[PDB]
Amino acid sequence: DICPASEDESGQWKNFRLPDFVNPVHYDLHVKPLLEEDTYTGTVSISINLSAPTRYLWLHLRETRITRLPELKRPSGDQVQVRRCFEYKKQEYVVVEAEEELTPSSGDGLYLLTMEFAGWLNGSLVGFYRTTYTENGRVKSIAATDHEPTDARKSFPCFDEPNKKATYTISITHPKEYGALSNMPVAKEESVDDKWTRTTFEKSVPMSTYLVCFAVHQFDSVKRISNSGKPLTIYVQPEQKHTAEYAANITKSVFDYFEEYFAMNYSLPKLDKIAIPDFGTGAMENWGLITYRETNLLYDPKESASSNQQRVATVVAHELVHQWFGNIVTMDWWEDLWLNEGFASFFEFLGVNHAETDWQMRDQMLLEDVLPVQEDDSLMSSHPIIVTVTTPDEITSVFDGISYSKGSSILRMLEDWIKPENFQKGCQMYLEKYQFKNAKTSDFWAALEEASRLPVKEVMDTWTRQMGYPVLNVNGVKNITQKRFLLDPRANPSQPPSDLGYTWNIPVKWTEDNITSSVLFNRSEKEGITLNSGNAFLKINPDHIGFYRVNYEVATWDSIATALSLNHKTFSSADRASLIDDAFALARAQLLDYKVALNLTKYLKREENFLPWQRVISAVTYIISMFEDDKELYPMIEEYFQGQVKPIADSLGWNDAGDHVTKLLRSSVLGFACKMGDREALNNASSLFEQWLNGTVSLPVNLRLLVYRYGMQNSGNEISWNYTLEQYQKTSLAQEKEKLLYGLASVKNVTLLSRYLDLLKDTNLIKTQDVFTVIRYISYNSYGKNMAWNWIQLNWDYLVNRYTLNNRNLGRIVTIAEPFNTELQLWQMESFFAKYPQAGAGEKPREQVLETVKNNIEWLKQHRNTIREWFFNLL
Ligand SMILES: *[C@@H]1O[C@H](CO)[C@@H](O[C@@H]2O[C@H](CO)[C@@H](O[C@@H]3O[C@H](CO)[C@@H](O)[C@H](O)[C@H]3NC(C)=O)[C@H](O)[C@H]2NC(C)=O)[C@H](O)[C@H]1NC(C)=O
Ligand SMILES: *[C@@H]1O[C@H](CO)[C@@H](O[C@@H]2O[C@H](CO)[C@@H](O[C@@H]3O[C@H](CO)[C@@H](O)[C@H](O)[C@H]3NC(C)=O)[C@H](O)[C@H]2NC(C)=O)[C@H](O)[C@H]1NC(C)=O
Ligand SMILES: *[C@@H]1O[C@H](CO)[C@@H](O[C@@H]2O[C@H](CO)[C@@H](O)[C@H](O)[C@H]2NC(C)=O)[C@H](O)[C@H]1NC(C)=O
Ligand SMILES: *[C@@H]1O[C@H](CO)[C@@H](O[C@@H]2O[C@H](CO)[C@@H](O)[C@H](O)[C@H]2NC(C)=O)[C@H](O)[C@H]1NC(C)=O
Ligand SMILES: *[C@@H]1O[C@H](CO)[C@@H](O[C@@H]2O[C@H](CO)[C@@H](O)[C@H](O)[C@H]2NC(C)=O)[C@H](O)[C@H]1NC(C)=O
Ligand SMILES: *[C@@H]1O[C@H](CO)[C@@H](O[C@@H]2O[C@H](CO)[C@@H](O)[C@H](O)[C@H]2NC(C)=O)[C@H](O)[C@H]1NC(C)=O
Ligand SMILES: *[C@@H]1O[C@H](CO)[C@@H](O)[C@H](O)[C@H]1NC(C)=O
Ligand SMILES: *[C@@H]1O[C@H](CO)[C@@H](O)[C@H](O)[C@H]1NC(C)=O
Ligand SMILES: N[C@@H](CC(=O)O)C(=O)O
Ligand SMILES: [Ca+2]
Ligand SMILES: [Zn+2]
Repeated sequence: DICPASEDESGQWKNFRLPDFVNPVHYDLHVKPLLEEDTYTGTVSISINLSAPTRYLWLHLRETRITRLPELKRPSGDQVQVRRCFEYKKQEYVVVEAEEELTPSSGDGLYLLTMEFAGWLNGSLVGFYRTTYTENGRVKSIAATDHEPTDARKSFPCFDEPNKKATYTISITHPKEYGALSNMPVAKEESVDDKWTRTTFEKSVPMSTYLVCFAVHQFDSVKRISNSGKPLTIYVQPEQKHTAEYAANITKSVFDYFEEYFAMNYSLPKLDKIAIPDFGTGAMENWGLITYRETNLLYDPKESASSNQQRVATVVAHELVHQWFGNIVTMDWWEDLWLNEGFASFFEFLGVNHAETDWQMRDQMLLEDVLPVQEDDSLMSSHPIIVTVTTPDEITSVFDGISYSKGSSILRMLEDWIKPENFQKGCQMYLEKYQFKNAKTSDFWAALEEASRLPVKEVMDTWTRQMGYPVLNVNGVKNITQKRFLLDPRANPSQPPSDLGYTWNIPVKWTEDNITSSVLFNRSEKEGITLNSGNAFLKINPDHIGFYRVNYEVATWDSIATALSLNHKTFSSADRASLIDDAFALARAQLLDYKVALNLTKYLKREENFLPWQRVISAVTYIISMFEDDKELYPMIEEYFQGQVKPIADSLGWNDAGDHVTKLLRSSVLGFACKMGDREALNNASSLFEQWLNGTVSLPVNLRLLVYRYGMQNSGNEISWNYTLEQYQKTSLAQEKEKLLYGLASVKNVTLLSRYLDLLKDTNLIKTQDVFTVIRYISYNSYGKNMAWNWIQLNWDYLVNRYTLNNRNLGRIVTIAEPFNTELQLWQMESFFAKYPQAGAGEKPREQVLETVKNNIEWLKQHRNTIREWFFNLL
């Protein structure tokens, strides 16, 4: 109404990107929430460095409206006359037009633009919003922001681009019962009424809009002091105060470690962490005020699993890395997002490894990031690490496996190639150089090239400017050639077009005889290279350190199987996992006969290590799901793999004994036993479940999930379903809540699963943050695979309206269709996608799940008989 929408394209505001010549220096931001009303108002003053003649000034704004006609100042101080304001929806701009036009800011003086705005706190988990929780029977409120990537513009009008760094002084007018937090410490608190307080924070260092954060809360706090002498506090509900302790410990330890590792001081005087009762992502690295989902921050040693403990530790560490990589140095544009996320996903393992020494964290990188993303990046519908993005939906989409996991994986290879010491120093120099500014990928290579003198740009560009990765083909034990690895054998290996033509500069490592050698495999060695006393066995890619797969000659693979059966310890735990992972991926890709891959599983009755079991289970889970409906194959696969885990499942038992990694092993090994239908394992689950239903017995923390799942699956009924639902409401610990939701999703009852799906529309029962988690759990249920799939179709309009097409999690929900493997199911998917063709942030996931389902159909056609023969002949 005041700044009406206009379809006027005839200006520079038609461009997706902000202009080069308008730059913010300082933001004066004031917001006043009306918490009980779900509204807020605010005014913002922005100091602007103008570089070119313009009759129009524009910046980002979404949903939140301008309420007063904005006022502009010249660097001299004079009021500039304003003809009109208008909104341009297509690119999310509010544009104001001066009568006349004005000239560049020449000296130390700047233009000043102030605008008045009003927005909503309800119906959303982005921008500035309010949510509730219960304390001593009273409903309490908390308000916070969440901006990454393009949501700062919902909170307040701003230049919402990562490279438009400005300095911030924030103030909030709030009721006095509430405290206020932001990026910086409190500077002054002044009484407005005897009811309202105005909290003003001290000036920030230069930072990006997406990092700007404020909150209004009535939380308690657990406190720690760094070696720097700076306060590190975690804000937490009084009820949950005891569960903030562990996160407090890790923050201390990892904060102290990183400041020392990066040779650079944390740029702010304090650091705060807070978990919002309803929060849309895992966690957010808002400088000095890191926000969390409760499951990623709050941990109870008496109730939470080792899995949960590691998750809290890892996310906290991840969030800390960002204080350096992301906050101090930011990417210039979202195309270089991996400079934030890859680095965070890499250093997270070093952080936690320092804090928890016997967790074998560096090895766990293989399970968490490397091997899972080698599945992703073997699809045609992957994308290069450096990604072209032209809409907010494309921007948000690239917060994915590639940015995080592949980013992490190629740094891991890079570090090993370049040696840790030099990698460390190179990172420090980069951090020194671009501090409080923005960097491109090219800048990071040059920094490490200064630190090692190795050809970093030349080599790392191949891993970064094209999607995918190579398989090394072994000829004659010693000759290797490279070829792009694709899961679909029919796919065109040259597509989509790449300047580098899908050949890589591969840093290659191998183990001769406990002795390690290194070679860079050059791109232009078109006919391959030869690996430098006379040998009978070459172990290529030790600990799967390089982002590629190795395909040995079939005779070699045969010998590996035999060697595993004789003495499996001949290979390290990591090497076993890697060989198993490669073989099964190769078999999946029709590059190795399945009988050869399956032969590697024969030794398993003697396997006792975490890493090989995890990758075995990953590979079997896929094969088993492809044959779910096959009454001939399934029992045979079940019978075999049941026999292979039985010894380790029996050996570890149903009890929380041993170190961290052992406890993780027990979880997944007992789970697989249950999955494979081991009567004794299932009876343990039922027995414990029955006891838990008696309402006193606290289950062993690392067995709970399994007990809820397989207990409910095997002996669940309405009475125990209702009980479980009550328990979920009653527990304060989010980590327990999440397990109970999985339990509820496990019942073998269409009526009860139907009730559960209906609860998704009930915001008093299922939090907005948990809807997609629940749908995904239900999709795992043998009945619910189809129910969840059908429910998202029937309720698509509802979900879009509730979340918007810009919601990443909504975009991704179609991946519940991944297990599909028939032409009928593919037709359903295509029909539904054609009916709702506006995919938003779901565009990539749609492409990916379609490719996956097409692959599944082909896979069945190619491999059913082969796999059938192997099992039939064996049993
Ligand atoms: C939870 O799972 C446990 C397995 O991990 C079950 O314990 C097993 O019960 C079996 C039957 O009671 C035993 O089988 C016997 O095994 C011995 C070999 O040591 C054989 O001689 C026998 O053929 C066989 N049956 C006999 C002699 O009647 C297992 O030995 C036993 N223990 C282990 C460690 O595997 C639990 O019963 C199960 N708990 C619940 C509540 O179901
Ligand atoms: C690598 O995988 C190979 C291919 O499956 C294995 O070789 C197969 O072993 C089976 C014995 O376990 C044989 O299958 C069947 O054996 C029964 C005996 O009970 C006979 O009746 C069947 O006739 C026979 N099947 C067929 C089709 O003849 C196979 O003889 C054999 N397959 C081949 C092609 O030789 C290897 O053992 C395995 N290598 C390892 C573990 O190192
Ligand atoms: C938050 O609540 C407000 C007010 O209830 C919502 O705006 C209303 O939307 C309904 C239904 O579309 C209309 O009938 C009302 O006239 C609107 N009220 C006002 C004051 O404009 C708003 O949609 C909610 N915000 C979000 C983001 O969902
Ligand atoms: C956080 O750190 C403290 C100290 O570093 C951990 O140690 C506890 O306190 C005493 C003495 O400090 C130790 O002897 C005990 O082993 C610890 N527990 C108890 C109950 O006293 C503490 O465990 C850490 N908090 C966690 C992991 O949540
Ligand atoms: C799934 O759960 C429903 C709900 O408990 C079961 O239906 C109940 O059946 C009993 C008798 O067996 C009746 O007394 C209840 O009134 C029924 N409830 C409802 C809502 O109809 C149903 O039997 C279960 N189905 C399976 C296959 O186990
Ligand atoms: C289990 O929980 C449900 C939900 O609270 C119970 O209540 C019935 O639920 C149906 C819908 O599923 C409603 O239409 C009925 O009005 C509810 N009946 C009431 C409130 O009395 C259900 O009765 C519970 N069953 C058991 C065995 O505890
Ligand atoms: C950096 O940290 C050191 C050691 O903790 C401290 O003494 C110093 O004040 C800091 N220097 C700067 C420039 O921030
Ligand atoms: C491997 O490559 C080298 C040099 O190109 C050649 O001498 C040798 O014959 C090749 N083949 C095998 C099986 O070693
Ligand atoms: N940066 C966030 C993602 C987001 O909030 O969009 C995370 O890593 O959890
Ligand atoms: Ca966000
Ligand atoms: Zn991150």
